[PDB]
Amino acid sequence: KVLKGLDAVRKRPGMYIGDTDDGTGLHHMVFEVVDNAIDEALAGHCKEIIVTIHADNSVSVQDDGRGISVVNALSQKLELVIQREGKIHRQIYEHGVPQATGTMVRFWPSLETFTNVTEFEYEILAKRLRELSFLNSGVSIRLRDKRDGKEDHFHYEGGIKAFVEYLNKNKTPIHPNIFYFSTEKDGIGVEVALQWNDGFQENIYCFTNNIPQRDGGTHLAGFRAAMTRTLNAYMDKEGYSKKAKVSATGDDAREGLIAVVSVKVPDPKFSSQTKDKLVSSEVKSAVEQQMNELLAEYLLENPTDAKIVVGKIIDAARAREAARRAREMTRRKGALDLAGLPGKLADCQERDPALSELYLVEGDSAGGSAKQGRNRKNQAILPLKGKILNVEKARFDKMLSSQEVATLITALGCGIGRDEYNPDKLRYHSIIIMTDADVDGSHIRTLLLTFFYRQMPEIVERGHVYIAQPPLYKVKKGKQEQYIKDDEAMDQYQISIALDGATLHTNASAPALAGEALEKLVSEYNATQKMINRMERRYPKAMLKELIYQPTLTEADLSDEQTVTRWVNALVSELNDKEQHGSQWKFDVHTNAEQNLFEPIVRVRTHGVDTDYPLDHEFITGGEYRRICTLGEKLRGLLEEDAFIERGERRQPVASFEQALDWLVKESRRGLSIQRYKGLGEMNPEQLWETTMDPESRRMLRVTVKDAIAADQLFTTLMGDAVEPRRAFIEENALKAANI
DNA sequence: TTTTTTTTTTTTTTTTTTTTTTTTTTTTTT
DNA sequence: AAAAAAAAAAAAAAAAAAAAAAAAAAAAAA
Repeated sequence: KVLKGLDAVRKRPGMYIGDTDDGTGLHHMVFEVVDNAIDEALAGHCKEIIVTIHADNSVSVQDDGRGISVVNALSQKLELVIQREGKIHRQIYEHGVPQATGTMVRFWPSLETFTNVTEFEYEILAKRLRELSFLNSGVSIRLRDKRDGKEDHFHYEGGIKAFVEYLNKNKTPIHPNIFYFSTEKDGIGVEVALQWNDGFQENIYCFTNNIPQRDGGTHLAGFRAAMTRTLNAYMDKEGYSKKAKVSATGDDAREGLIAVVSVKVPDPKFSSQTKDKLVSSEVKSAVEQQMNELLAEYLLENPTDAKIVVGKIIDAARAREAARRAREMTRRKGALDLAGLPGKLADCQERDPALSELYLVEGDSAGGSAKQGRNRKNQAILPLKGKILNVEKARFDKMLSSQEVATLITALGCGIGRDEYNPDKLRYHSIIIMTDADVDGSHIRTLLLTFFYRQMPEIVERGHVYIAQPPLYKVKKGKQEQYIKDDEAMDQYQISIALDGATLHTNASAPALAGEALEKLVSEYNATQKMINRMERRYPKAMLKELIYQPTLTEADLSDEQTVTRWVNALVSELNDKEQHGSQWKFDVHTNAEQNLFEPIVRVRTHGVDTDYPLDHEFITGGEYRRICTLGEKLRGLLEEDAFIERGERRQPVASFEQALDWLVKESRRGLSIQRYKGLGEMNPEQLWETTMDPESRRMLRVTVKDAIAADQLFTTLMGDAVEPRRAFIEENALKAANI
């Protein structure tokens, strides 16, 4: 029982602990023990964790809590001495084989499993322990490197303030005070800290239950939104912006910012098993509210620092203003005066171009949805009418449509005629093509790009044209919510939910596989399945799927006639056993006298139609078979007889990776609910503001021309009158997609 | 100071138009 | 002869208007 699990862990140590070649497994074991010690300490029982690095390639972690397995299997020895109630009890585990106020565990890593990294780099351990000391306020950590004689004492009662001070010790902080708080509201404990510096670089560090988040997350978005809102409100109230004659925006307060954000959710939800991005919906609101209150309170309390921060922000805003191109003010449509603009236009209030935007939307319903949710000061909306003229196919004199005339009038380039064209009189220096997220939205985007590239080439060159990316799907699982752009992102999200909070055990008594390793296995499986589906015309799906689990057939096996017969006979017998349809599989071997190779053939009789699928020499080294062999080598022995999986409460014995994946997906899609938006008229205006109108949470794309000649050729082929180059291009791309 | 006709509800009855995309023909224009 | 331009077949994206039927307020003719 226990020995089976220990041997299972010992067979594939990289699956459980991580890649041992780079020494990451040893560091992972040390951090696991330190994490257990910190978990004991968080219950208010331990206060010192003396981590000693010995000279015999071993490390011991002391604990002072209440006190009294992957680590036992990989470790060749374990020294567990529990000092409880005035008693000392010693137990020694040797490869998980036992021989008979916390503990010191002096684990011995087995040199067989780990390769190329024996000794521990104490700088990495020191960095991680210092980070944990900052995160865990009032928790002493003692590093003791005995081999080199060095020692250290990481102990900071401030915590996040100490983290900010450590980050800013080498840099030049701009003001002495450090904003901080550790308020907790409805269980979402939030800790934030701030200190600007003269480096004009942004560095915001995010943590979630003492786990770093590389790619930000909901806490990062809430922090940024709260900071921008509070600083803008302070600027507007005190009137420093009017004296500066410039409006501060995002990426100016954030410029030259050092901050740390730490959260502790009871049930966190991440985008993947790497936990590099938090996607928990509830975390944003608490961070936003606490920042909105307390940062404003700090600004009121510290007017000396507020002046310096406002001065730096004004300097950044002045630099950004100076970087802009020369321009002039322009009349805007208003209640008193219309200035000869279209009725459908909903113009803004800011007369200055380069502080205004135009959203080109697909219709009147999307127009109303965007008009209800926007910023009236900056953003203007010009709703089109469905699909517009293809100016490439159409004549120049055919451009007398109300749709294109409305677009020409609002931009006021006067591009009609090719005589009054003047991009210097452009009314908006940010033209945004906010079409629907669906296929016809993409087509209308292409038509608008043709209009802008052909009729207004300098507007595209100067970078005024932008593309919005509104979401197509909204997915909800009770409290959780997300916005998804494409079906590929939908598939990735479905995989992430399937692997969310689930454990796979090779044996009945064995530990769970690592989340990263399981994600890599599932990614390999999905890639191979996609390749097999692409190969479905050439060969049957059943034979290709069965080739994964069979032994690999190398070129040396081809020369031996008996080996090929045994291999193909085993393959066909396995196919016949696992057959749920009327297909009848039979084997044959064809002998080439030229090359002395006995190639196999797998005859099939499906639906009464007999067919032969010879696996020639090309297929053995055809590239796809290499991928099949690699996945087979990965998946030979990841499922014993008593394998099972779990998703927390529920359990399921399994016998194949297909069964486990299907069960995981089926449990993923239990509470799921997808809302597909068939254009912006189906989104609420608040949803439009959150996703793709707010500059804080915007995701745009500048249209640029890398090559003029290649762009012209592509436009003429895809959008010209001649159909044959278009058909050839589409067929070539279809074949390219079908092939690797 | 007085008629008269015009706007607005909210349920009813009615219709109308503009583009994309590919073959194939028919005009018409040189 | 030759090129260019318009129309129509079928699925897609967009939208536009005319009147009844009461009350009650403007905003001009008289």
